[PDB]
Amino acid sequence: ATTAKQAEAVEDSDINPWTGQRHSERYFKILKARRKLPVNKQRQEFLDLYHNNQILVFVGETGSGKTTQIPQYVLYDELPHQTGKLIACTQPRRVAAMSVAQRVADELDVKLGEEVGYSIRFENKTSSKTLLKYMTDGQLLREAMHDRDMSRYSCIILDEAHERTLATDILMALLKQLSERRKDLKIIVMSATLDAQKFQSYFFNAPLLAVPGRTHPVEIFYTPEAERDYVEAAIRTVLQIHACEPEGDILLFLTGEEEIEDACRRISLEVDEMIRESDAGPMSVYPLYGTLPPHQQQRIFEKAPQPFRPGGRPGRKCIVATNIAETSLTIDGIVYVVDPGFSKQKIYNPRTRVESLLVSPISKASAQQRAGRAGRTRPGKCFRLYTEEAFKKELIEQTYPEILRSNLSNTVLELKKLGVEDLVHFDLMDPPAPETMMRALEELNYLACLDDDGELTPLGNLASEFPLDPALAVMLISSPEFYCSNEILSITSLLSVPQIWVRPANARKRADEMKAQFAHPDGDHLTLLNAYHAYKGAEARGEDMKKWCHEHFLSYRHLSSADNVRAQLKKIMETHGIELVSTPFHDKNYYTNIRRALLAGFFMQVAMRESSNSKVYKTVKDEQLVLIHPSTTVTTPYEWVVYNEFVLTTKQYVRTVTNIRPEWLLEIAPVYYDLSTFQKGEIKNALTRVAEKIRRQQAMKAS
Ligand SMILES: Nc1ncnc2c1ncn2[C@@H]1O[C@H](COP(=O)(O)OP(=O)(O)O)[C@@H](O)[C@H]1O
Ligand code: BEF
Ligand SMILES: [Cl-]
Ligand SMILES: [Cl-]
Ligand SMILES: [Cl-]
Ligand SMILES: [Cl-]
Ligand SMILES: [Mg+2]
Repeated sequence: ATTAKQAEAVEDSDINPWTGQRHSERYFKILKARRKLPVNKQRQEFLDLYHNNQILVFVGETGSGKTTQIPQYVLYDELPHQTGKLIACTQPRRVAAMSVAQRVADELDVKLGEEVGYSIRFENKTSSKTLLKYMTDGQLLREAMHDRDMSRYSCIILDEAHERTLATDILMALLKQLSERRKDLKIIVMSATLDAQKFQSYFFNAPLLAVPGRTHPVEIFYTPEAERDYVEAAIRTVLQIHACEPEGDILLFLTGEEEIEDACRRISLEVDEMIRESDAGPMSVYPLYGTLPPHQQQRIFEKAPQPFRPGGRPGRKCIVATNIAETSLTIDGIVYVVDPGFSKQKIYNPRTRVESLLVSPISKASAQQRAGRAGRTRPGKCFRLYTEEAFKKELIEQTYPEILRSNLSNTVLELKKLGVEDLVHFDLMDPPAPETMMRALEELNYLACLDDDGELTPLGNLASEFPLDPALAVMLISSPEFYCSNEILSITSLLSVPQIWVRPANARKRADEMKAQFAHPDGDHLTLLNAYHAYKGAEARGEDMKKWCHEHFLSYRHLSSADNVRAQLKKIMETHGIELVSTPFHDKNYYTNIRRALLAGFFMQVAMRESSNSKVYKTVKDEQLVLIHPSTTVTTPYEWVVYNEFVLTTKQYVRTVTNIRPEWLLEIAPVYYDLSTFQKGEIKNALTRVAEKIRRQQAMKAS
């Protein structure tokens, strides 16, 4: 009922309608600038759509005014309805939510934390006055876990929806479901780099509002030939920009903390050289990555240094960041973007059930976002450190959905916590294949994380609290019953990261020698345990651990990761009251306890020797024929083994293997190894003979 014209008349008022205070002069300067933005040209057109459709897809160039202006339009449109509900707008990163919340607070001439606020994990900058809240996807999902209808919100705006992250996809599915339940909820989906028709079609053929035009141009430059060392090329480019180009700050995208710190060091040294030798201007260098404290991350916004003298070469700021700065941000002063074209992206190893990070080429959408960090408040330039043909033909359009690159059992437990009942038909934008989902559900049911009705069990609920493959979580939770929760804590942590063994082709012998120091003849899990213990022991002596790992042919990266994970898991166990126990090393049962404890998590990954006449084993699951992997430390594999990994190469192997006793299977997983209903075959026969041996032995003793 209220038009863009009426709203504009209210915005022009001397009085702030939200607070009753006089509007400041800064407010009016900002308003004057705001009304020149592309999106403004279609405000009414937006309102119309917003009025006549529950869900709409909104696309417009980077910097066109989506994130700052659309929620304010909605704000002016919504609150006469007296609903007492909020408008939510989700950003990919916390620094983005905070930054844009401060900006919009400025635009509305209110205090941040009051009428405009933000919500991120560990910090809720909102109050009773809050009408518009910027938050992360994850935060909104965490709220959705306690409020399935999301009753606090009248409108939810999924920003940067092109980022197919786990949180984004799950949110989109939940919201698509909820839109059928709540007709008083509005949903806006927006991005500059979106597959519009895909998203429209997904949201019940929602309408599209497409806004043309850029505030400022961004000139794109490509390299004439490919260059392998992207770090050196990036540093060289930054230095050349500082030496030759006019005033303007630089945003360089790199892939990780260590790389970024090293690059910052090198850049700073070279800059010092240029200064003392060639009258170059000063340049401040800011690292930016996720493990930095958020308020320390906000340091990237401070002003570049002044020139050394009047008429001197410009002072400059250089931000060296991960894709934490790829979207959403307006860093005023930025003129140059340097895009090497790489980022750390999640991969999932289905044989080891391990999620890790791999430096990979970015998508076209990501490149466009990165470039879009410039051309917001002034013209910009983007130096892509790759050829135009490599952009046009080698880069994928959109990054593959994270849900298809993640541990699906984990995701399933999370979805159960979110109130999702039918997972087989859960309408994701890009669902895993029905068989993959069925496999996850099957495994979780056997692990007793889901009951036979498919409902979450207390064990499943507790397991979901751990950043682990659910089998590992169940193993850890169960470990106090085997009197070895410290060792299982360690082993779980190690099994949550990639292989720690390093075996270069030119030094394999030496590698083997070092590995021999940790080798346990009864199990690879125990060898892992030993390696970790040696690592911590060397660390306690105060040794250089990068050096130590290098000389022992162990991965410092993965061991360090596992150590951090262990700390986290320990904290969680202590929070939920799980006992942290160790059996004295010289106890007769010390190793048998641990070997038994493995079966609480891996009773479904067990293999039986076919004959004494051969070295072939058959897996309990799917009856596969395998060999024990030749990298094992198990010198004489038992008739029964537990294994971590199925390996398919020239031959079929099981890798990371520990000797077990068959009676342990019947004791520890009696429901799975229920012989009255177990599959007929040689494995069932062997287990039947084991059970009968135990029975005969007990009947005789009882007599
Ligand atoms: N913190 C800020 N400082 C200065 N100008 C800003 C700031 N945030 C936004 N702007 C101006 O408003 C424009 C729109 O920003 P935004 O709404 O974030 O665009 P989009 O979400 O479409 O990328 C920017 O291009 C810039 O001109
Ligand atoms: F599309 Be914008 F840069 F958030
Ligand atoms: Cl974040
Ligand atoms: Cl967060
Ligand atoms: Cl600094
Ligand atoms: Cl990061
Ligand atoms: Mg935006």
